[PDB]
Amino acid sequence: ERWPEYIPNKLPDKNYVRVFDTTLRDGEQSPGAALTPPQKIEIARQLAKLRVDIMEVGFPVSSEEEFETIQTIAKTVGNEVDEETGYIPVICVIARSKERDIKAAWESVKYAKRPRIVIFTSTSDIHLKYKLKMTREEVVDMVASSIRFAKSLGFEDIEFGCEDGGRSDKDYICTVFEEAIKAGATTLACPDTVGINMPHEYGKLVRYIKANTPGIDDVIFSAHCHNDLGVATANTIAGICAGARQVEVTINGIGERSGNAPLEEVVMALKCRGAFVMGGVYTRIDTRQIMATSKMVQEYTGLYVQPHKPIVGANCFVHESGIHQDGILKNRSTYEIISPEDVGVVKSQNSGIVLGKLSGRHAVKGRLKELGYEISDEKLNEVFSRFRDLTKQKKRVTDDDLKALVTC
Amino acid sequence: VERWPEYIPNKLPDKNYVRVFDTTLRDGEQSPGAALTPPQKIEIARQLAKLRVDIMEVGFPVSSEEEFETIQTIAKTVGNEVDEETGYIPVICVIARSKERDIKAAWESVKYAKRPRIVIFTSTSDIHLKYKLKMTREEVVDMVASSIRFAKSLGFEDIEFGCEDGGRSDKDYICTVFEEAIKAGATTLACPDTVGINMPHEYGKLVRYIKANTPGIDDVIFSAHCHNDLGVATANTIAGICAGARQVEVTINGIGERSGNAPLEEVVMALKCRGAFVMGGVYTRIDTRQIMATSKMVQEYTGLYVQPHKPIVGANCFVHESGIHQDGILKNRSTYEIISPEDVGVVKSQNSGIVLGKLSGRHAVKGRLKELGYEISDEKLNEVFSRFRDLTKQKKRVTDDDLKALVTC
Ligand SMILES: CC(C)(COP(=O)(O)OP(=O)(O)OC[C@H]1O[C@@H](n2cnc3c(N)ncnc32)[C@H](O)[C@@H]1OP(=O)(O)O)[C@@H](O)C(=O)NCCC(=O)NCCS
Ligand SMILES: CC(C)(COP(=O)(O)OP(=O)(O)OC[C@H]1O[C@@H](n2cnc3c(N)ncnc32)[C@H](O)[C@@H]1OP(=O)(O)O)[C@@H](O)C(=O)NCCC(=O)NCCS
Ligand SMILES: CSCCC(=O)C(=O)O
Ligand SMILES: CSCCC(=O)C(=O)O
Ligand SMILES: [Mn+2]
Ligand SMILES: [Mn+2]
Ligand SMILES: [Mn+2]
Repeated sequence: ERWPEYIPNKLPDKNYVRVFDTTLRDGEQSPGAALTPPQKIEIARQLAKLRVDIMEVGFPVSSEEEFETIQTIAKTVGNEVDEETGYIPVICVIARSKERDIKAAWESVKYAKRPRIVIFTSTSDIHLKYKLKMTREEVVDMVASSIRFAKSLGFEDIEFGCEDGGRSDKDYICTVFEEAIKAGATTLACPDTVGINMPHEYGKLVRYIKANTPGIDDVIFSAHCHNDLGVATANTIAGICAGARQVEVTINGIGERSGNAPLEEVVMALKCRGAFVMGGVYTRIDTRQIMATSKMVQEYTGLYVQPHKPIVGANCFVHESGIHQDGILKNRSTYEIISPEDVGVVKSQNSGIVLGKLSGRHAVKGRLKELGYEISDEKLNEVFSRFRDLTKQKKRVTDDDLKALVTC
Repeated sequence: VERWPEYIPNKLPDKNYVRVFDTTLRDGEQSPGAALTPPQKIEIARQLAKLRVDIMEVGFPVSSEEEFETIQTIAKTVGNEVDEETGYIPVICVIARSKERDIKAAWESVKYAKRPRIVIFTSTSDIHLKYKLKMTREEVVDMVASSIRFAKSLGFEDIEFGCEDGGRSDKDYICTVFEEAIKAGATTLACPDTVGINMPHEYGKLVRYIKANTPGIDDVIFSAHCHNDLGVATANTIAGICAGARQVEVTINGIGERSGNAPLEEVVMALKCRGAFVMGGVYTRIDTRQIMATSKMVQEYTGLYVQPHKPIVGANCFVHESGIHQDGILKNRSTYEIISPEDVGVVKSQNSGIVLGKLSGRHAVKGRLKELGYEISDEKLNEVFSRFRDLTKQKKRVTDDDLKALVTC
């Protein structure tokens, strides 16, 4: 019940998975998702209520307003200790491997009790050729010296990520990571920045890096996956199975292009399946805060999730097809694997049964009973026939529609 | 490789062909609120044929007289339209419980199609048998077997059997049920993760086990059918394939029960991008240029619209607002895009997909200004950029008109 002590490069046991939320950074990079300072601050406070281990709250060098907003979060959310449990979020900020960015990071985040910096540098041939116009040797010197610089400013909690790692040569990643560790990194991330990897391929990559990098046993490996081919969550899981013990996620999966790995999906996969098919890995997210966090982020960024969005979509605990309605009414475990209380979803007024074209007699019978009707089996068949006629005219049959079928 | 192979229900022309089984018009329509009119179904079926799906499952004919008639029309029209130059014609598929009324309705509705198929499904998990069917394992095996024989006696030669809730069923019981299904006449076997509980390594292990332990299963096609309740439907489908499945059951936009089915566009484009490099050569024959037209049609008719970050077909997939990503894209698109938007039916985006907002950078602003005919000094650019930073506090999206004001202040 009490929170483990925080050591940047070590975890209390072999199953703890740190949840690193970057809704306020990678998530805000989604087109149309820019947030005002009060919105970022309210979201950060709610991410602490969700009990994320780390929240990455912005990019200090980007602007005065970003710099000042981070300071405010570092001074407030970053110093608020949960009295009973001692939970304190890590406040993280991102920087390119440049002195200007890194100085902006220290000066904005140093007020937090647990400040962290992420320094990122591209390692892929494509980025080195077209983006940075640097050689592999130059990139290694820049990674190491930027990390030494962050350490000289006062950082002890330093994360390094090889941008576009998913398209980087696996042995060059180990070389960079090895120098990153020697220079002071306590967490290493290998992001699939462009969302190209398949889960077995990403897991294979993580496993290889952890087998072939000197010193890497004594730092935390972090998965950071993007969703361009629809597998960000599974890539994250595969990273965990390959030995990653931090995962970087956003609320609702917002982020660049097709987004990041959704927090609520990675966290609920571990919650449902971690003990059974994943060797006992777990997080300490308070999953009952998921829906409140999802709703706040949707309203502030303006990116609303589709009806079939996992965990927090409108349709996740709703059933319209007769055979599924019938099973749910017999026992909800027939077609639901999660209890909605666990993710903050208020319980269905109607048990999640909605009536439409494809509904069955058990559903219709069930609803009529709720509305106070004691109808015989023959009368049910007559009402159901008229209910079917009605679904050609209207898409959703309301309680009042149902009452008129009986009454009229 | 331009002509489609001859269609044999239980065989494929090579070890790498993956049949795409679209169930947008049946499992997808079961989404709360997604019910479709008959003309909407028919039009979507015609569009699925242009997408070149191998099989389209078009509905549940016992469900209603209207569903029955819609299916007949599709089977008579779309189900009989051959592209002579390539040999392409879709399989028209309908679903039935393991009940004689359902299967009789299936046959009477789809028999008109040139290639009719039926899916019979029966639960096999302990939870479903206990609480839903109230049946023993021996009852279920007998029901599976006699239902497939019955389907065969009506005229069905192309028969798929699915074990509902296979993701929570005992692996050896599935093998037992599948083995009786094969003997009865099934030519495809699906192991659905009906409730979306499996992780990818787990669904892959299950498929490998079934394929290694079921007598006769080498001579039928194995089909993955995965739901998205934990966000891994697409990945589970790919683990299915890596494990030996050579049919995938998908829906456009991933619509379906609860959190949906495996999105067709994601599975197909994953195979297009990666199949030859890390998946041993598996491939589909989908015309991916029809993805966006199909996505928009299904969205409009079901009413289920995709979020901005929906893969492949979302509004943000080929759009860049952050300065460093913009700078990368303007230097070379492959820095941050792995897919060409025209490959999936997308038009190539306004202003190279560079949109200006709070997090944009100077290269983006400079490039958008150049597009408008303004070449300015670096000093002038930095002055413009400071005013840009101020403007994004008042206006979320900076337009060409805004830029004109900014550079002429
Ligand atoms: C098919 C349909 C007409 C059945 O309507 P119904 O007779 O009123 O019965 P319900 O919808 O309430 O469905 C439950 C009945 O089917 C039984 N059943 C469910 N799945 C079954 C399966 N594979 N095999 C055999 N029986 C099954 C159920 O146990 C129940 O019957 P029972 O309680 O007498 O045992 C109606 O459900 C419908 O129109 N469905 C369209 C979409 C859908 O329901 N399911 C989509 C999955 S294919
Ligand atoms: C950071 C920021 C102020 C830079 O603004 P800028 O000076 O106008 O430069 P641009 O954004 O147009 O282009 C990026 C520049 O940084 C370089 N760069 C990109 N990644 C880098 C990295 N790890 N390390 C060092 N340099 C990097 C780029 O090459 C380019 O510089 P160059 O062409 O001179 O070599 C601006 O991009 C910004 O505000 N970004 C916020 C969101 C974002 O860009 N990225 C978020 C993901 S971390
Ligand atoms: C540690 S990753 C930082 C850059 C990033 O967000 C990405 O590469 O996707
Ligand atoms: C061929 S299996 C079809 C049954 C189904 O839709 C499911 O179990 O999800
Ligand atoms: Mn990222
Ligand atoms: Mn023709
Ligand atoms: Mn299904």
